[PDB]
Amino acid sequence: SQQTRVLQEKLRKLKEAMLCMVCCEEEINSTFCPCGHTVCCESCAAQLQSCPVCRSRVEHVQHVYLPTH
Amino acid sequence: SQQTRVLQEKLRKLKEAMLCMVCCEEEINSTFCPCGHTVCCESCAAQLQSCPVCRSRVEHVQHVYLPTH
Ligand SMILES: Cn1ccc(C(=O)NC[C@@H]2CCCO2)n1
Ligand SMILES: Cn1ccc(C(=O)NC[C@@H]2CCCO2)n1
Ligand SMILES: Cn1ccc(C(=O)NC[C@@H]2CCCO2)n1
Ligand SMILES: [Zn+2]
Ligand SMILES: [Zn+2]
Ligand SMILES: [Zn+2]
Ligand SMILES: [Zn+2]
Repeated sequence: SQQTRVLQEKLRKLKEAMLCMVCCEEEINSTFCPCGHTVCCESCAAQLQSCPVCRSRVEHVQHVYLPTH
Repeated sequence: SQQTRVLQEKLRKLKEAMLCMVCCEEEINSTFCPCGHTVCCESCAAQLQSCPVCRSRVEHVQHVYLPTH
């Protein structure tokens, strides 16, 4: 029904929000520290000097294990 | 249809996986460092000396800003 299409769209949008903002292909699993923005996969987070969201200096990257993974 | 019910169940399970594993009421927004398990809201994470998934000592809690929030 039309309700099935509405739920499919909500599911798709939630799943897309869990994907890396740089490559759009891999799951987010890395946090820029200390700012806390958690928006990249490990490969994309590895060479960034500053956060792509807030421009804060990246002191290090923390790997995250999420129950949605 | 029956697919509306199946999609409603998938959406609910994905949303539940984003909720704190301890209080079951607030969104996950905190990482236990250094292990990386990201399973709690800030209130439950502040009260735990050991990670509830792997039992490693919590050296500190990193707040995470996620696009799914
Ligand atoms: C971050 N974001 C939003 C939407 C998408 C997306 O549709 N990406 C396409 C690829 C194809 C294989 C994995 O997703 N990514
Ligand atoms: C008979 N039954 C048991 C569970 C459901 C169900 O989840 N229905 C889908 C709902 C209706 C509102 C849109 O999603 N139906
Ligand atoms: C972690 N988790 C799994 C399922 C649930 C759950 O159903 N929680 C109930 C509360 C009521 C207000 C917010 O969710 N939580
Ligand atoms: Zn990436
Ligand atoms: Zn940032
Ligand atoms: Zn909690
Ligand atoms: Zn742990």
